[PDB]
Amino acid sequence: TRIKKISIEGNIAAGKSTFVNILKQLSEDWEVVPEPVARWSNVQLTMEQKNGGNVLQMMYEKPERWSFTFQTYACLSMIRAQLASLNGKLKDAEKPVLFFERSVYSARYIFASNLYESESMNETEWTIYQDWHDWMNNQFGQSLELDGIIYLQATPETCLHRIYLRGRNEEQGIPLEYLEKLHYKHESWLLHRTLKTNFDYLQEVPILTLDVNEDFKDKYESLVEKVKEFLSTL
Amino acid sequence: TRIKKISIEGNIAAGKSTFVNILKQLSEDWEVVPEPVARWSNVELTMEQKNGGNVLQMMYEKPERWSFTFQTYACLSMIRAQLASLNGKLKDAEKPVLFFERSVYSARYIFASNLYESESMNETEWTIYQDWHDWMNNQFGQSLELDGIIYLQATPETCLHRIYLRGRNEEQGIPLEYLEKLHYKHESWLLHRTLKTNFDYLQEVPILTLDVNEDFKDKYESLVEKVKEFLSTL
Ligand SMILES: O=c1ccn([C@@H]2O[C@H](COP(=O)(O)OP(=O)(O)O)[C@@H](O)[C@H]2O)c(=O)[nH]1
Ligand SMILES: O=c1ccn([C@@H]2O[C@H](COP(=O)(O)OP(=O)(O)O)[C@@H](O)[C@H]2O)c(=O)[nH]1
Ligand SMILES: Cc1cn([C@@H]2C[C@@H](O)[C@H](CO)O2)c(=O)[nH]c1=O
Ligand SMILES: Cc1cn([C@@H]2C[C@@H](O)[C@H](CO)O2)c(=O)[nH]c1=O
Repeated sequence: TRIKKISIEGNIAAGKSTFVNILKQLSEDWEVVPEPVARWSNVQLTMEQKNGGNVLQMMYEKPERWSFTFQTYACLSMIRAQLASLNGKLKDAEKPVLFFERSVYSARYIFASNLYESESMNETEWTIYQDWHDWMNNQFGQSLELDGIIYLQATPETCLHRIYLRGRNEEQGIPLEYLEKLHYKHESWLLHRTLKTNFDYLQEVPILTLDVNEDFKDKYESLVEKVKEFLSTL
Repeated sequence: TRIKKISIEGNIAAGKSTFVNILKQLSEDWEVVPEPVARWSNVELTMEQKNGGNVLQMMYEKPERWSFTFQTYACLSMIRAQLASLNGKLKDAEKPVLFFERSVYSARYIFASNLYESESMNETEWTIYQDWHDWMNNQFGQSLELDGIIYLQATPETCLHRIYLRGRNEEQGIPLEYLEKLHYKHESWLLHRTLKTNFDYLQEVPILTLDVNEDFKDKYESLVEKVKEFLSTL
């Protein structure tokens, strides 16, 4: 595909959304697909939004009951939104790039996995979920396949302070220990590459790692210089 | 696709499995897609049989916990089996017909809808399922639109007797009233055609209704004859 798909990965509150919104305004050839759940949190009634708010809340409230339904619905929504941009926007750009906020791979290997490990999914649920993921991406994950990943690396402490700054009410109870786990998985996947997945191409996929421990809100030029560099090599 | 697609629909124990297996043998040009969920009940490997067998058994003990999960996997199981058969055979057939045991339509508008109406999925589970169902079918199931439907129509009382004939343990407690609901559901969809769906073409699909109250296992020729005539119109 002429559209380059680039995913932006990283822990809770690392600055993935902040970084994606930065990128979007820098190039007519650059488009972004935000992740689904972020929209689910705010208020100020589309169907995905009603479902999404409700299931978000049930998850927070009773994880061992709703993890499966939540993760399945998050992935559907993400896939449908990624496929929709990939089919709709960017059409007359000469070097078009679609940046995904997270990806189906991180959804399964970071989030869905920690849920199985947390006992929030039972064995049957985990394996139903992986099977669905498998079949459905081996139909669709192909036009979805990534040309590269960008890893936004912040420490848990950094990430915890940023949950605080964001101040989203239901998140203020997430403890350090939880982010240390998600941290470890990201490093396992994107740094040490010791993580094994079904998707064989992912082992060779180019990765750019950006340390984002320092606020980059009004000082992000150097990061972007790094991204443009990375993009010219795929 | 060059292959004609015909669903076999009917209340529980109306005889769909039975007929499908008769139809199988009749022509080299006729192939069948079995409905994933009976193989789940009986007592060797398969990850889907293992998953489905657990999910079905969990369904039986606590439907309000497991209905949404069961229905998702049942429906995934269906699309993949109907897509696999669509791809893998009747390539050398002069007059190819693939018979689907049940359909993604009955699974949703008959059975899932029943689970909701019985309070085994809440509104979000049901709204999520419907969203998921539309998309799983729109994006993946476009080659599975039906050319026809064959309705094996039997009285709630035929099916109760047939459930008693089949002697599946779990199923023996099934009441007539459950069957009547499901029967009226079938009647509205396929006879009256008052059941409105989210699938435009379906309102237009030709429907053959067959009386299967009289045993047909050793005496199926007039039934097959009506099938052969029906098919000729399409
Ligand atoms: O360099 C940064 C990165 C982000 N944030 C803040 O950290 C919070 C969470 O960031 P974001 O929503 O981007 O995190 P994500 O969950 O998308 O990774 C937000 O209030 C940001 O404004 C910040 O102040 N400086
Ligand atoms: O004409 C018939 C149809 C079937 N049955 C029996 O009735 C039960 C219900 O049949 P089937 O499994 O085909 O029903 P379905 O798949 O519709 O639930 C089974 O034990 C069949 O062997 C029968 O004795 N005569
Ligand atoms: C994005 C995502 C988040 N989570 C959890 C649930 C979310 O409330 C929180 C960050 O938004 O992390 C998952 O379990 N799976 C996911 O796919
Ligand atoms: C085939 C099927 C069966 N069922 C239920 C599940 C079982 O409790 C019973 C079969 O004996 O019917 C569904 O809810 N949906 C289905 O699609």
